Amino acid sequence: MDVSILGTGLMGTALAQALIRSGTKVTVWNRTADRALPLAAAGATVAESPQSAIAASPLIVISLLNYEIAKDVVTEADSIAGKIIVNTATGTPEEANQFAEWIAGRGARYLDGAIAAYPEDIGTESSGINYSGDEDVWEDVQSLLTPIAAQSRYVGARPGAANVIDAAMAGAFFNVALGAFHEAAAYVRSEDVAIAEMRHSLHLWTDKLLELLHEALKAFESGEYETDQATLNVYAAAVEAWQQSMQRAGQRAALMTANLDNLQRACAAGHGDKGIFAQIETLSAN
Amino acid sequence: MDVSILGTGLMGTALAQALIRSGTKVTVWNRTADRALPLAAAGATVAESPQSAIAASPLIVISLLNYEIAKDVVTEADSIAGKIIVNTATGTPEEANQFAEWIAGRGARYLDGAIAAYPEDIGTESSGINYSGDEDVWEDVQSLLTPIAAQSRYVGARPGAANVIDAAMAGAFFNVALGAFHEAAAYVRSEDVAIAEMRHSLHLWTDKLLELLHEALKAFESGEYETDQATLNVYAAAVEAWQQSMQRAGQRAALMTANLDNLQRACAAGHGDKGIFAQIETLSAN
Ligand SMILES: Nc1ncnc2c1ncn2[C@@H]1O[C@H](COP(=O)(O)OP(=O)(O)O)[C@@H](O)[C@H]1OP(=O)(O)O
Ligand SMILES: Nc1ncnc2c1ncn2[C@@H]1O[C@H](COP(=O)(O)OP(=O)(O)O)[C@@H](O)[C@H]1OP(=O)(O)O
Repeated sequence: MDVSILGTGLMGTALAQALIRSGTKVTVWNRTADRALPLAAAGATVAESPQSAIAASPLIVISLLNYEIAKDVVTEADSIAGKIIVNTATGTPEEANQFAEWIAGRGARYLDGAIAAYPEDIGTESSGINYSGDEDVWEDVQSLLTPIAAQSRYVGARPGAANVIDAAMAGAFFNVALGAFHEAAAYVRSEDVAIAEMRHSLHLWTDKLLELLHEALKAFESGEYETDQATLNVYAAAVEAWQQSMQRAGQRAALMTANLDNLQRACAAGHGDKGIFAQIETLSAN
Repeated sequence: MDVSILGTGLMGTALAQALIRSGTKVTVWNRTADRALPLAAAGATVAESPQSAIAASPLIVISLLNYEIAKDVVTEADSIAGKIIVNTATGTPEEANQFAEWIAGRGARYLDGAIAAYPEDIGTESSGINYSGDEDVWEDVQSLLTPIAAQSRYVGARPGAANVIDAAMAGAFFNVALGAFHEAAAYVRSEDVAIAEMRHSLHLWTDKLLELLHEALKAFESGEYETDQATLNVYAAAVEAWQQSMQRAGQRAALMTANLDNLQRACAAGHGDKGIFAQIETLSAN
């Protein structure tokens, strides 16, 4: 099954190159189009227009900045009836649900994607894509698309599920954890200790974190938050002492302050004697 | 060189077992002492008293709850002159600096340690210990102690350096990042998406985080925060949109809120067009 890609940015380009290597015939389009020139040389067909790119293939993969631009570009096709549209842009769950419904009312099939991978990672081990929406669609494009990522997974029937997980993992987890590390290193530097002496431990701490994340998920699935060892109360106390150390050292320590606040509410609602994972129970706004 | 361990808790016990396996003669003491019974069977000598345990060995490794208890126990020796004292308790840098000075005034040598490893990890790959204080001491105990952790490192002349790095990595980074993951999963669940569909990506995200941490450290060492790709401004905007999504979904999102605040201050102080690592520059209380 041939495919066309709308968007030859870094990601779009990477998608196109992986698909060529798969042995798939690829047509590309891009709003500028100088950008798509090199892809021509690798085996791709450059199209004059979205309409023309859409018409060329049964499967259209979108890699454009956002959902609004995606909508505007695919509006320029007169017909998409019978086509499979796969939109790999990041965005809100609502964006996905609405895009899905618009696609469906034009007589096209839809699947929504979210890419956890730098462009340069796209053909390799260090690359995953989550997909959500109609499972029948996923079944029809799995073999064609699974090549372009090591770990490709259908994560739910809701069009917006991939976008929810991507926000959660890239935003709520990853970006915040990256910030936490800035607070950490700024703290070390404030105590006149060499930031370099953090370096050799990094992999030990990210390994430990991975094992803990697995364990937190098991506990969130279970409702089993029971002791083991350090309780919420112990953690709350330890975090307060860390916060005070960081402040005495001249750091605002805002993430550490927010963490303490999460821990206290968990304790203050009677979970003080359960394990740290029980902190999940008071993250809601109530 | 024989060693005595004060404290046969889980950690103390683990230290003792590794040292026996090293081929070192070990004497142990513990305040209760039923606890130390099994260690007898593995090859260790149980001592009646701290004084007696101290007298038995040139090198004393402390694994007691905190610095206060450590001080009180070693006060019970009449003499420690000429002994090497290695205190592996976690605590503040000030605790370390003061303990160091007290040890020195009793005519003993000192090194301070911080253990990044669960007890069960102590003899294995997944285990590191940082040491700080007098480098001459480290040189004299390196071969004897390096066995009991895969990655053992001297991290500075300040007695308190190991305690600073441990607070930074265990507290400011790790505990907060673990909290961030609770916010993430609570968010996914709030959007009626299966928390299970986070699981398969975990290792990809902790791998990506590790590479990013390395890169942040390189940038903190350099002062080179320059573009590349996504700027502080883009991040601030993306984080606001994540925060709004999480709140609309009924989550407090306190860590995400604190992260945004860090990002805005960086932008609001004219770093908006540099890369994310420039956020380090406004973490101070000012
Ligand atoms: N307003 C718009 N209309 C149509 N396509 C747009 C667009 N804004 C961005 N794109 C496309 O969306 C894709 C995303 O590009 P980007 O600037 O976000 O980064 P990158 O090139 O790294 O992917 C590109 O294919 C881009 O095409 P251009 O080369 O014409 O910029
Ligand atoms: N007040 C105190 N005086 C002396 N030793 C103490 C102490 N509190 C704790 N310890 C020791 O400090 C060590 C830390 O024990 P812990 O209760 O913190 O956890 P774990 O047993 O997992 O290491 C133990 O060797 C403990 O000895 P006990 O078996 O007598 O509890």
